[PDB]
Amino acid sequence: TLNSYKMAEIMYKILEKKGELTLEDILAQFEISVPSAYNIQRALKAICERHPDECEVQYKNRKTTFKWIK
Repeated sequence: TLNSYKMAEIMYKILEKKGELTLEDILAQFEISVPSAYNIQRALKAICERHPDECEVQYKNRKTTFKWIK
Protein backbone atom coordinates (compact mmCIF):
# COMPACT_ATOMS: atom_id res chain seq x y z
CA THR A 1 0.00 0.00 0.00
CA LEU A 2 1.39 3.37 -1.09
CA ASN A 3 0.17 6.83 -0.15
CA SER A 4 -1.16 8.33 -3.42
CA TYR A 5 -0.81 11.86 -2.04
CA LYS A 6 2.87 11.46 -1.06
CA MET A 7 3.53 10.08 -4.57
CA ALA A 8 1.71 13.02 -6.14
CA GLU A 9 3.89 15.47 -4.19
CA ILE A 10 6.90 13.84 -5.86
CA MET A 11 5.26 14.32 -9.26
CA TYR A 12 4.33 17.94 -8.46
CA LYS A 13 7.97 19.01 -8.10
CA ILE A 14 8.83 16.98 -11.22
CA LEU A 15 6.10 19.07 -12.94
CA GLU A 16 7.90 22.29 -11.93
CA LYS A 17 11.15 20.99 -13.45
CA LYS A 18 9.62 19.43 -16.55
CA GLY A 19 6.87 22.00 -17.28
CA GLU A 20 4.28 19.41 -18.32
CA LEU A 21 3.04 15.98 -17.11
CA THR A 22 0.74 13.20 -18.33
CA LEU A 23 -0.16 9.77 -16.92
CA GLU A 24 2.73 8.25 -18.95
CA ASP A 25 5.21 10.35 -16.93
CA ILE A 26 3.83 8.91 -13.67
CA LEU A 27 4.05 5.38 -15.12
CA ALA A 28 7.67 5.93 -16.25
CA GLN A 29 8.82 7.60 -13.04
CA PHE A 30 7.45 4.95 -10.66
CA GLU A 31 7.24 1.80 -12.87
CA ILE A 32 3.77 0.93 -11.59
CA SER A 33 0.43 -0.24 -13.01
CA VAL A 34 -2.11 1.95 -14.83
CA PRO A 35 -4.72 1.75 -12.03
CA SER A 36 -2.05 2.80 -9.47
CA ALA A 37 -0.91 5.67 -11.69
CA TYR A 38 -4.53 6.90 -11.98
CA ASN A 39 -4.79 7.05 -8.16
CA ILE A 40 -1.67 9.23 -8.10
CA GLN A 41 -2.98 11.37 -10.98
CA ARG A 42 -6.18 11.94 -9.00
CA ALA A 43 -4.14 13.13 -5.98
CA LEU A 44 -1.91 15.25 -8.27
CA LYS A 45 -5.05 16.97 -9.61
CA ALA A 46 -6.05 17.78 -6.01
CA ILE A 47 -2.61 19.33 -5.31
CA CYS A 48 -2.78 21.42 -8.51
CA GLU A 49 -6.23 22.74 -7.57
CA ARG A 50 -4.72 24.00 -4.28
CA HIS A 51 -2.25 26.10 -6.33
CA PRO A 52 -4.12 27.42 -9.39
CA ASP A 53 -1.52 30.20 -9.80
CA GLU A 54 1.23 27.55 -10.30
CA CYS A 55 -0.46 24.55 -11.90
CA GLU A 56 -3.06 24.12 -14.63
CA VAL A 57 -4.95 20.90 -15.30
CA GLN A 58 -5.59 20.81 -19.05
CA TYR A 59 -8.38 18.24 -19.24
CA LYS A 60 -8.85 17.61 -22.95
CA ASN A 61 -10.55 14.85 -24.96
CA ARG A 62 -7.14 13.36 -25.84
CA LYS A 63 -5.86 13.20 -22.23
CA THR A 64 -5.39 15.01 -18.90
CA THR A 65 -2.23 17.13 -18.98
CA PHE A 66 -0.74 19.08 -16.07
CA LYS A 67 1.03 22.30 -17.02
CA TRP A 68 3.34 24.47 -14.93
CA ILE A 69 2.20 28.10 -15.39
CA LYS A 70 3.96 29.97 -12.54
